[PDB]
Amino acid sequence: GLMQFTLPVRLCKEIELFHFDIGPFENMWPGIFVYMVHRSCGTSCFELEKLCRFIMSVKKNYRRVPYHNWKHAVTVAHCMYAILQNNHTLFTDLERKGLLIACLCHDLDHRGFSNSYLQKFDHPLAALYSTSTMEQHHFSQTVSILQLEGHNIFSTLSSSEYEQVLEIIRKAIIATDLALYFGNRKQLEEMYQTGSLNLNNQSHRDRVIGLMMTACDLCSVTKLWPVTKLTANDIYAEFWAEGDEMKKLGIQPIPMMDRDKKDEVPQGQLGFYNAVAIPCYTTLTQILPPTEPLLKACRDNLSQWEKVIRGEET
Ligand SMILES: Cc1nc(C)n2nc(CCc3nc(N4CCCC4)nn3C)nc2c1C
Ligand SMILES: [Mg+2]
Ligand SMILES: [Zn+2]
Repeated sequence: GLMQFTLPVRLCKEIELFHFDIGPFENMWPGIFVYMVHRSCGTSCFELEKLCRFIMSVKKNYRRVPYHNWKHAVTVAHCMYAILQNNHTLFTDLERKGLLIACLCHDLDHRGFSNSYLQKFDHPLAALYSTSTMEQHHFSQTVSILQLEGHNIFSTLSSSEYEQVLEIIRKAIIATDLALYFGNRKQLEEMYQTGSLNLNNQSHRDRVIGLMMTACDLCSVTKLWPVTKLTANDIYAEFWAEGDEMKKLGIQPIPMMDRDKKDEVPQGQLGFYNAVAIPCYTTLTQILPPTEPLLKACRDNLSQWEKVIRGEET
């Protein structure tokens, strides 16, 4: 009850910044997450014994793939934590509680393959969930873990608060399907510019939380250049394994997934920073001004990729 989680001084200070890296020591990731729920939500948000058991069941249900792993989960929750702490008063007690859990859970039981590969392989999950295949699976895994005995961290919510938090988490996890991002951001763009955007409109909050989710999910483009560059190696290690598997099914993969196109990674990052990342953090900064450092960091990492193409490297 009187039990504060603390971190060493360099972490205590640097965790409050958008560009924090959670480091290579796996056994500290859970302490980092609990520290962020305590500071973001309060020490009374969750019963500690249930939270610890939930965290550890969540961890056990991430797989040892190069990118979509436990490290990605805690990285995406840390970005959400930075967004919530820099916009403290825009969000409900239920949103603060639900969104950090959403981020920890958002890639539960990922196998290192896109929705596309599931559909072309004809994986059972693709018959059960025709669109946002892995994302419906991720939410479904969250609900399973919440139903294990001693794991309902939401046990002290009312019946209707419980349904509202599970609904925030479901929409939050669905929005990490980058196929849904383009339309969501277009609509947020136009609503902000015509002045229609209204944070009391529940379906407007929905779109805004959806964009925050895309921002946190892509936050590897907002880190120090060495973290950005080394994560990109993990990201392509999955995409090229998928490409390999596509060729095994008799199908030319898209260039993004073809390891024969290593040479063009720099230009593919440019495309990605211009088509996805910059627009994402641009719209998020307009809507929530205190998230600007994500935009500025993204812009800095785009310059680093231009530098790689030009022969300077950094
Ligand atoms: C955080 C993050 N999240 C996602 C989903 N991605 N996706 C990428 C691939 C971008 C890409 N590469 C290529 N090819 C074309 C030929 C060689 C490379 N084309 N495109 C578009 N990078 C990221 C990052 C950094
Ligand atoms: Mg995902
Ligand atoms: Zn993700």
